[PDB]
Amino acid sequence: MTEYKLVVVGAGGVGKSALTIQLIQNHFVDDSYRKQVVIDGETCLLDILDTEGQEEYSAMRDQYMRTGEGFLCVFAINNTKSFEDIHQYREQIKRVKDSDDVPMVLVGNKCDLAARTVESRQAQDLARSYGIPYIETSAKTRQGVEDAFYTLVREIRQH
Ligand SMILES: Nc1nc2c(ncn2[C@@H]2O[C@H](COP(=O)(O)OP(=O)(O)NP(=O)(O)O)[C@@H](O)[C@H]2O)c(=O)[nH]1
Ligand SMILES: [Mg+2]
Repeated sequence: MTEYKLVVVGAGGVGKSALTIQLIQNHFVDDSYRKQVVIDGETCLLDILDTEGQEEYSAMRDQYMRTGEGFLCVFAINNTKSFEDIHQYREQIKRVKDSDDVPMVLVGNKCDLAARTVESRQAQDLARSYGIPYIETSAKTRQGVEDAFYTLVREIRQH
């Protein structure tokens, strides 16, 4: 069966681990993660690398990242700086993979929260300028969680 190596990147505290744990174990929180799912009738194995938001420079984090086939770029909708940093993570991904066209999905997490600081429209405009999908998610309520990982799989299938 096909294996997709997905990797979740973004600034610290945006919910990368929470999104991974909700998808894999189905509980909001507050190792290595693998799961066998069915996406558009196709049974497949998702292997998720959950990453740290800062790490100076490590050729081993670079090498581990380079193994990924698709990337969730996560910011948090009540963290304006996390949204401003998205560009840096896309640059790192491009660099690590030597490609300007890596399967990618922009993810605005914590959409259960009120008093957001980043409007949907800013992220949509950014994603549509990158030509990648934009999904809003909540690891608490689970809205969007499977949407973002499965959409990223679809970005890989259709690459
Ligand atoms: N309300 C709410 N809180 C969330 C959501 N996702 C994560 N959080 C909270 O935000 C905090 C950070 O989550 P975490 O998953 O650790 O983020 P991270 O990006 O993995 N952090 P790190 O980069 O340091 O590993 C936790 O308290 C977590 O419960 C969400 O969708 N909604
Ligand atoms: Mg984490």
